[PDB]
Amino acid sequence: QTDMSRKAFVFPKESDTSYVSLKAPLTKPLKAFTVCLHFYTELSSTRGYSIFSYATKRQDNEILIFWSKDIGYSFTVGGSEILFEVPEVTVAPVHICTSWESASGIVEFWVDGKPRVRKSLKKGYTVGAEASIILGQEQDSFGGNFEGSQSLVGDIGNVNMWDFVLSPDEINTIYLGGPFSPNVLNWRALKYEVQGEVFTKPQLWP
Amino acid sequence: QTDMSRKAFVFPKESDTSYVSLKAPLTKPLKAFTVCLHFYTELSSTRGYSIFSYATKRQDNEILIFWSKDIGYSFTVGGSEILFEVPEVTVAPVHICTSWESASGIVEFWVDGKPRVRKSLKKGYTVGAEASIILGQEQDSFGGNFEGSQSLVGDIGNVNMWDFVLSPDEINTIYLGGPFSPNVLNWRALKYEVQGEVFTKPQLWP
Amino acid sequence: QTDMSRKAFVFPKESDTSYVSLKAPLTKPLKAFTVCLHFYTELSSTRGYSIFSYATKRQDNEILIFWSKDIGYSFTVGGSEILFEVPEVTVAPVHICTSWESASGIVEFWVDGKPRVRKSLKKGYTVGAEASIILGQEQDSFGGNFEGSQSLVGDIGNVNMWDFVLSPDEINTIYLGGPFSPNVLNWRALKYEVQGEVFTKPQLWP
Amino acid sequence: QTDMSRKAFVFPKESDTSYVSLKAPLTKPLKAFTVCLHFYTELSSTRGYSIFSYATKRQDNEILIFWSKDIGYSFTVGGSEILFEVPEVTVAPVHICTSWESASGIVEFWVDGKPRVRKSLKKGYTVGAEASIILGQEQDSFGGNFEGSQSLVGDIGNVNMWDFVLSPDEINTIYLGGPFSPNVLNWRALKYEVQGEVFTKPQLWP
Amino acid sequence: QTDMSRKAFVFPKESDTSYVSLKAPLTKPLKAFTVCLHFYTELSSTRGYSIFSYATKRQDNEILIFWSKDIGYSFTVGGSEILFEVPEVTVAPVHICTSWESASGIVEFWVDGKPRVRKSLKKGYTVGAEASIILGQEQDSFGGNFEGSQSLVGDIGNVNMWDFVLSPDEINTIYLGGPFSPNVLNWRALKYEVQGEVFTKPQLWP
Repeated sequence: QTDMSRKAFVFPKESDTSYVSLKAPLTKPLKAFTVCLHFYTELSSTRGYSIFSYATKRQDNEILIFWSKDIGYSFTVGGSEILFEVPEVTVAPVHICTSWESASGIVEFWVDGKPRVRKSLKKGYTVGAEASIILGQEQDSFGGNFEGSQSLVGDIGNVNMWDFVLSPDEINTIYLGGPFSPNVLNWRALKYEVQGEVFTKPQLWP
Repeated sequence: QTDMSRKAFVFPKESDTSYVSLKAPLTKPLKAFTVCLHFYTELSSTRGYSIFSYATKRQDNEILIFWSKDIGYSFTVGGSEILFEVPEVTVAPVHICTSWESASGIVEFWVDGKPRVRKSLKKGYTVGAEASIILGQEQDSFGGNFEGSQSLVGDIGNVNMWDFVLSPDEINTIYLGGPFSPNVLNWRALKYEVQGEVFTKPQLWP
Repeated sequence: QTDMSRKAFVFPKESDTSYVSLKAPLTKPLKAFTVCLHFYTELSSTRGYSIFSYATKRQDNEILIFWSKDIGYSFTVGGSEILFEVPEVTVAPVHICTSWESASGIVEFWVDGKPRVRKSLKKGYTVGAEASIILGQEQDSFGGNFEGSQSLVGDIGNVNMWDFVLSPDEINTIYLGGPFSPNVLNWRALKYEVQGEVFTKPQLWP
Repeated sequence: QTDMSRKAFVFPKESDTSYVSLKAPLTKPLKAFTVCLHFYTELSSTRGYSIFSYATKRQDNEILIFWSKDIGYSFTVGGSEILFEVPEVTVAPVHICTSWESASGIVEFWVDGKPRVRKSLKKGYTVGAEASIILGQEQDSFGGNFEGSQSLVGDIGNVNMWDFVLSPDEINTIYLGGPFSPNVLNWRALKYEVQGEVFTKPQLWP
Repeated sequence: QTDMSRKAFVFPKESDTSYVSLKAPLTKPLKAFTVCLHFYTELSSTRGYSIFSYATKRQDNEILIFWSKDIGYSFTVGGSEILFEVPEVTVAPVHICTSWESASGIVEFWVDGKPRVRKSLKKGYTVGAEASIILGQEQDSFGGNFEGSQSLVGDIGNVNMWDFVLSPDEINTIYLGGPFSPNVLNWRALKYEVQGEVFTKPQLWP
């Protein structure tokens, strides 16, 4: 466990081998969860890329935050996809917090602290705990099979995961860089493995 | 009577059966009244929907706040409609307070605290007290007969009704979330009934 | 004399009979004067209308503040007209103070506190005191002969008249709602007569 | 010498005879100098006009600040002209301070306190002291020969001249209306002669 | 060594001979370095020009910050070029800090304090110390061979160089005009040689 406060991973070269593998001390299936992270890249106006790949033995797209060109952020759970349209994109670091609950099928998507409309997805599903979490690549098969046109070039950090739905105030605090205690994946006590061209540098975002 | 402070109803699925029925302890015909409520949805640029349906035995459109695509907010009382044009629409929660008086036929429409021009409507009319108040659907017949293309997808709350015209200062306080005492329908001591896919969640708006 | 502080006249229906007649305790011809008033209407983008009609036995257009569509505010004294172009119009209440002096022919036009370029008009003229001041209509004949397409729909108040040119600081105070003492027509001690569909309500502007 | 603090000259009518003649207590040729003044007019989008005409027996355009339509401010010394492009023009009073030095040929042009790029002009020249300074007209011959299409309609004041290059801080103070001591032409102790339709009024700019 | 605080070099005439030659007390090859400087010119929308030319016996483009029209800032090291696109350009002084590291090949480009995405360039290279640093010209051969269409017209100063990568906080301080200690090239104790039409003046930027 190492403190990545004020640090981020760098993926400077578009490639199909540079990636960082994350290990979650997970033991129970998730009925709900939220994920927050900073990322910064200029590919938005160019081609699609993968923000966060959570994969399991049954599905290569167990959880996938994906940008599709001219469309926006594409959130998918259990192999279904909603879209959250972004008409115009700005060139700057962006913070995003997304949360899903099994009971209602509600999905909350927060971009830059402003909440998007709630929607429905895969009501009654169960997300398995046997996970491979990968960053900088979209994983179409368990622990491998990446795509260069889906690999992400840029800077990312502060990745934190919970297993229950936070309240709006809480999201505001996360945005506010306040104290908080993630209980599934800790940026503050994180465990990781690096592969290929990846590097550790101070974060650009404040 | 339950306190819905900081809470709203959620209609996530476009459907013709999810709706919430509200009971007003009303005993006198309204010579005037104001209604305030928060709502948030992205259908504005897509298709028409119903904000607030007040219906009685004589008219399915006794009071109707309705968005008509490319037009704006459409207010109707006793079966007549004015229009309040909105040239461009923004994607964010919006607050609206509307008031009508029997004596003059004046209608005041407040959107985001900025008052629209006063207009005329149905001077000398009487609104009956035998009411069915429905939310999330447009009711074309007493207690039923909804339309999927008119059902509203999104988040709403803080619905409050008076029976006399408030002053502009008062509207400002309402916007300001100050203390106030509604005497027909209380969000603070509200009575309700829920049907179909509807849920209670914390509000997104501040 | 009644105090109209925080009050305005309402003309909700486009008509040729609703109007309010104002009586000035005037006894000397005006060599100069300023007029200030608030008005609010959405007809700006639709058709022309009359802001303030000052008429006498010799001229139906002794003083006329008139909006001409696609052109802007049209100020006329003694039967001649300048134009003050407004390229684009916003939908909100607008304050306007205009002043004319017989000695120089200078006309000062203030809109929302920002001064327009000074211009020339009818140098050496005399405005008569035998006046009929009318609001909400353009008067083409002494005390009558209105035009529906020139009648004004909306809300107006704070109408005040002096008989000498105020300084820019003074205009700023007027805009600032400071204390002031009009000596020809007092909103604070005003005298009036109402005809047709006209009503008294609290002002919308702050 | 009269104090024109808070006062400006008015040229309301486009004409070829209204002008104001200024007398400088000048006795030495200028190796450098700066000139500052306020002016306000709406002709910018219509036709060209003259801001400041400094003329001598040898050249009708010894110094000329001239607006050329669709181009911008045109500064000329000793019969040569640079251009300072203005893409779009706003309708408001504008302050301008310009300075030239004989040693380097550098010209500094300040508009609304923001400095334009330095440029070169007429290096090694000498400006003569036998001057006729004219305002509101472009003078193509010593003390006469004006052009209606070059005469300026509007309001101007605060005209001050030095004979050495001020520093940027100094310009900032001038903009800031701070205390300062001009040594060639004083608005504070100015000497003038008026001809035709010209008048003295309080300034509109703050 | 002379203090150029609050001073800049001026290149007013487009020419192929006016230039300023800078001598670095350098004795070791650079494994990394950052360079910061202010510059101001209006050629951005007209033609390409050279910001900073660092040249050695082996390469005329050892380091080159170059603006290419319709493209933006073009950074090149060891004869390779990345591009940092600028969609639209504003007319004002601009501050730029750029840094490169031999270990990773990372390049950081800061414009107006806002960081551009990190990229890759020439990993494992070595920059030689036998340098000719030239300003206002692009040098295609050791100590000569300039191009008029590449010469830069305008005002520049505050040029400072380090030999290791500063942190983001540090860049912020540089932008903030805070105290700092450059160890390769000091604006505060700078050594220089001037040739042709170049002059020393107070800086325009704050």
